[PDB]
Amino acid sequence: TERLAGKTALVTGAAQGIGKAIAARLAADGATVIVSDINAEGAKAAAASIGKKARAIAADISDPGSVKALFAEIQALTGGIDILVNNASIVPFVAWDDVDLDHWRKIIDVNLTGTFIVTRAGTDQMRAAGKAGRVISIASNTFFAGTPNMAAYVAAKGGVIGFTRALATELGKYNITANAVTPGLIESDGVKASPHNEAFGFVEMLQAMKGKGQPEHIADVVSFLASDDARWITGQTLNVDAGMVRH
Amino acid sequence: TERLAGKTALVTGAAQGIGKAIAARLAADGATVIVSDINAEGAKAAAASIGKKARAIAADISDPGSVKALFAEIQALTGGIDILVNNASIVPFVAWDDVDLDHWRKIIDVNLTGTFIVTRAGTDQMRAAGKAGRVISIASNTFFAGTPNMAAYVAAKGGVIGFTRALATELGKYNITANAVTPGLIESDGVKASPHNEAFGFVEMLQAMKGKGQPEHIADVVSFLASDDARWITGQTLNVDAGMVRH
Amino acid sequence: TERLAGKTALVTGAAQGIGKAIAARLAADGATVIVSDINAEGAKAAAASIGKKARAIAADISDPGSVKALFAEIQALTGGIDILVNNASIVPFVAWDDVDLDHWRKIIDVNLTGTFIVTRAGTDQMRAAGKAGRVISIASNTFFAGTPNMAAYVAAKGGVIGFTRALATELGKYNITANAVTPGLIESDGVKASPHNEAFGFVEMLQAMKGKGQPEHIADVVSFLASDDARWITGQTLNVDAGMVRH
Amino acid sequence: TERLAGKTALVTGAAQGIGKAIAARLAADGATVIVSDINAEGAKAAAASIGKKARAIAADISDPGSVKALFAEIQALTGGIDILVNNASIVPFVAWDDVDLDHWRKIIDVNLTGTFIVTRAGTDQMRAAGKAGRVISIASNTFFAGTPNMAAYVAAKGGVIGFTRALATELGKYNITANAVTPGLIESDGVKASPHNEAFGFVEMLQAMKGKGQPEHIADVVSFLASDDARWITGQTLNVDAGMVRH
Ligand SMILES: NC(=O)c1ccc[n+]([C@@H]2O[C@H](COP(=O)([O-])OP(=O)(O)OC[C@H]3O[C@@H](n4cnc5c(N)ncnc54)[C@H](O)[C@@H]3O)[C@@H](O)[C@H]2O)c1
Ligand SMILES: NC(=O)c1ccc[n+]([C@@H]2O[C@H](COP(=O)([O-])OP(=O)(O)OC[C@H]3O[C@@H](n4cnc5c(N)ncnc54)[C@H](O)[C@@H]3O)[C@@H](O)[C@H]2O)c1
Ligand SMILES: NC(=O)c1ccc[n+]([C@@H]2O[C@H](COP(=O)([O-])OP(=O)(O)OC[C@H]3O[C@@H](n4cnc5c(N)ncnc54)[C@H](O)[C@@H]3O)[C@@H](O)[C@H]2O)c1
Ligand SMILES: NC(=O)c1ccc[n+]([C@@H]2O[C@H](COP(=O)([O-])OP(=O)(O)OC[C@H]3O[C@@H](n4cnc5c(N)ncnc54)[C@H](O)[C@@H]3O)[C@@H](O)[C@H]2O)c1
Ligand SMILES: Cc1ncc2c(c1O)C(=O)OC2
Ligand SMILES: Cc1ncc2c(c1O)C(=O)OC2
Ligand SMILES: Cc1ncc2c(c1O)C(=O)OC2
Ligand SMILES: Cc1ncc2c(c1O)C(=O)OC2
Repeated sequence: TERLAGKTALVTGAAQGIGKAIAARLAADGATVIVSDINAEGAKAAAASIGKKARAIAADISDPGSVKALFAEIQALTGGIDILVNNASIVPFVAWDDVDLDHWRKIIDVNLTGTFIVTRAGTDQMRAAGKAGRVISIASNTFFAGTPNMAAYVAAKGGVIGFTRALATELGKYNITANAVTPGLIESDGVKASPHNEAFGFVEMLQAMKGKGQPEHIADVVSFLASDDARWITGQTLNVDAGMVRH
Repeated sequence: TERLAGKTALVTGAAQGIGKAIAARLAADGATVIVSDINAEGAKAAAASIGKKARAIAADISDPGSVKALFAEIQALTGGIDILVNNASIVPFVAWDDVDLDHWRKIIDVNLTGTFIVTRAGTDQMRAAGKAGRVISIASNTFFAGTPNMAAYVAAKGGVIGFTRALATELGKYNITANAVTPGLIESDGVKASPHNEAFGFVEMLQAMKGKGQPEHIADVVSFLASDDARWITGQTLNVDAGMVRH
Repeated sequence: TERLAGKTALVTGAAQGIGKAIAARLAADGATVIVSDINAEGAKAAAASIGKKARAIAADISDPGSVKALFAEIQALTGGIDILVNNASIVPFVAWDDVDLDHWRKIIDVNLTGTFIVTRAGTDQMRAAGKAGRVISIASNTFFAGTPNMAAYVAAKGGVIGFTRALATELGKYNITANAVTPGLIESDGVKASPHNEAFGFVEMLQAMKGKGQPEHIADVVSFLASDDARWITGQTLNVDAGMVRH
Repeated sequence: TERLAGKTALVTGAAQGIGKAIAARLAADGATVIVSDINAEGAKAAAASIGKKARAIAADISDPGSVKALFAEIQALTGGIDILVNNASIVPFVAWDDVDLDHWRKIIDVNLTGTFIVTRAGTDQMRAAGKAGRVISIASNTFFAGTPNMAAYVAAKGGVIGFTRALATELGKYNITANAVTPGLIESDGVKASPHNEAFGFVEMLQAMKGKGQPEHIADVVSFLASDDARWITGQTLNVDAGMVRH
């Protein structure tokens, strides 16, 4: 019991929403959890709320130097991560005709390229420390649905799934698995503060089970993927959306 | 875990291999487990290997009367199942030119239709007992790979995935989820006694992770799918094959 | 406009609906087309309606003796098929609680097992002649959507996709390709006469493109799959539904 | 004459390889073809290889100014495109430990962001001209396979698939479809000059049908997707790889 005792997990974007919930669950599982977010004040509050097992370290996942500093600090405090959860992203609501190159570049730079930057450093850290590892990246079921008003975001999330599939092949020899989770619409802090909050009616209509998805619905699946129970799973995408789509 | 304390799980085809391991893990999780198999001697041995949480009840999943008797005995003993694992199947090795109608019908009748027979009765039992429930069906990653020497089997397993997707839609309103697992090649009792045993070299070379797949690799994933951690997952297929294919 | 000159194509279930439209297009492409249906009078009428090189031969795809007779007559009339289109199926509307074993068996027997019976005989006929043929099976996008009121049908169509993937592997060495098409809701004769006709409003609203799907939408895709332009495609499923789902 | 008579198709990266083959086939189908490549002299040479129906216009797809100038010229020559084929990309061979941020950014910038830049301008041009349109983007079956030595490329191609699915939803109302093709390994000019040339043994081993994939294998499928026969297909990905993977 406390299956993650002695393990260190980094969760990016963990100041609020799904990321905070993931960090809370991994901490309850026994892990030392690094709560990282570009919002430093938010990260501090999130780590404090989780208690004990959690430490806040601010980072911008799109900034290579910021990420290098993040991992240097983790190495000094813990000896290196065992588990990486790529959760940070911008979740936009943008009409197609408002998707210009500036918007596109920003979404790709954070959501896709930031994910690479963090994964590059994190898996290099696992390997240097001789740790079997787990990479878990939060994508989105919009990749399956073709959801409107998010074109750059859907592209970036498809990139995260592609990256995951290739990464699994590259890292298997190091005993590191790489999987993705595709949440459906979740009632996170960020969604409640955006026009996506108005999408619950349509989404629930398409779900096989009713109710608004919650951050804990995703956190509890990430817990499984971080555990030894998922040791034979790599390169896969697990869709968690009460059945809005079927993968 | 004990997370399944007070729950009842039926595992079909549990005399040996993957089914036995699934039964063993669900019992370790705390469930009362019904070990069912057409091989009554084997079911008895498997239940004895697991201990007091397991009870052997023989059944042929393709025989509606045999299945009715199975569920009547489960109802009398436990008040009804909470969890159904559809694991029973024939795993053939048959060259395409040896796939005649007799062979086709037999594989379809057990692997696909038997799965319906058991699921019909089992989910009706859950509903009658006002139980939230979990249906978990073992398919095969051959559905993704188009593996040779198993044509009727691959068809049947595609049918199980299709059935799972429709069932998730039909049963969501009764708080019952329906998911599938696709194992890759697993060193089960049945595989070891078949020409499929010689596929391990080629499969392991195509895997991202090293090693021959084991029954426990699948059992531990079914544990997750039977748990509350998977409560927001329905209609989905989780591929467990050390990366031979990517889903 | 004559790319199929010299080729012979068999289309099952071709008395009406999608089947007839497929037969009509392949005939326009220049092929000798065998219009086959369990409705013997209907098969004759549709072949006469198409004219060109169309000929009718009645058959029940679920009856191996009937199919044997079908292929004997085809061999005698044409020298054997180059192209097989598995289109015949029963399209039910049945509430889940009305899906009993009798219903399930019938749908699996015709839609899945009938597809095997025809494919067994048809691809054997191709091979006997040394032809680099084409197997194209009509499945359904309900396999992706988990559509309600069709549980046995969705299972059968998943079986057809599984069968297709395995068959591509088995027959590639004989230069025979095997692919599947998944239509969305189509305004066929059969659909117009069923409660499925009422699904058009919901379906069109979920489609990316406007309009009710027509049999010719599917026929024109099957034409491509039967042509040399599709020569490098095998084992694949092409979804044709104006974007209701994304495959 | 000629399915695409009166139509204008732009093919990017068309100086050599698959792009040249696509441009050639669309010209044979009757379209006026804009042969575009970052290699200006290469674009001129390829247009000359096609003949009177081709016009060469140089452009770097990753450069917004270059792409806008490309479309400004097309508008003056033809009144605007009906068909866009996003074919330009870098196809790298790079060991995982050589995948650094500079490499990642370059691949994403050209293969994914360039695809957006061209599609943004191209579909805006279709709409301004009041033309029903077809967008066809060339991805890669590495997205399905998780192919090694190409990690950024696999991510970028996953992005193209995601983008395609969202774009279909955004543009259906304007009667523009958007689909993707995933080629398997193809003996293109570019592959012949790279370490991927050494992959044919392994790839052919996994293929259901034997032989090295050729540019025409892809061109002939793109022809179908550009035609009216594909009018009911949008948001889909068509895999063209002699069965190396099954989609
Ligand atoms: N909520 C949903 O409906 C939904 C659905 C599918 C997928 N997702 C994914 O789940 C993840 C979390 O989503 P959420 O709804 O909880 O988001 P949220 O907006 O509530 O929180 C996102 C967090 O990420 C942080 N962040 C943003 N950019 C960052 C960067 N450059 N570096 C470090 N941190 C950064 C923010 O500060 C914020 O704390 C995201 O990957 C999102 O794409 C969400
Ligand atoms: N082992 C693998 O490589 C592999 C891979 C993918 C999927 N699977 C699936 O996993 C499941 C278990 O596989 P396994 O390798 O452990 O099989 P196995 O051959 O070792 O055991 C199968 C059990 O099912 C029972 N059974 C067969 N027909 C039955 C029927 N009519 N009614 C009741 N019981 C019946 C047998 O008696 C046997 O005890 C099957 O569904 C199989 O299709 C196995
Ligand atoms: N129409 C749709 O919305 C739709 C959607 C997805 C898939 N499909 C598939 O398309 C195919 C054609 O459907 P349709 O709507 O044109 O059907 P339809 O009902 O209009 O026509 C089907 C034809 O098949 C024949 N048939 C039935 N059982 C047969 C058997 N045992 N042997 C030989 N022939 C038999 C019937 O006589 C009929 O002529 C089917 O495979 C169906 O599952 C249809
Ligand atoms: N060849 C394969 O095995 C294979 C497999 C799967 C997918 N693909 C995809 O097919 C497409 C064509 O591949 P190919 O093998 O024919 O490539 P190739 O290398 O032979 O030709 C690529 C062409 O694109 C041009 N190009 C590169 N960057 C450009 C840019 N910034 N702007 C404009 N043009 C640019 C090059 O000048 C070249 O003429 C690519 O999208 C590739 O990813 C190829
Ligand atoms: C189905 C769905 N709807 C809205 C949103 C998402 C989603 O997956 C998402 O990831 O961000 C917003
Ligand atoms: C990859 C693979 N190889 C062999 C077998 C299976 C499989 O999935 C299977 O389910 O039964 C035998
Ligand atoms: C989406 C959808 N709706 C209704 C029907 C089908 C379908 O695919 C089908 O194949 O038969 C009826
Ligand atoms: C299977 C496969 N092998 C090598 C390559 C590709 C591919 O799809 C590709 O797109 O570029 C190189």
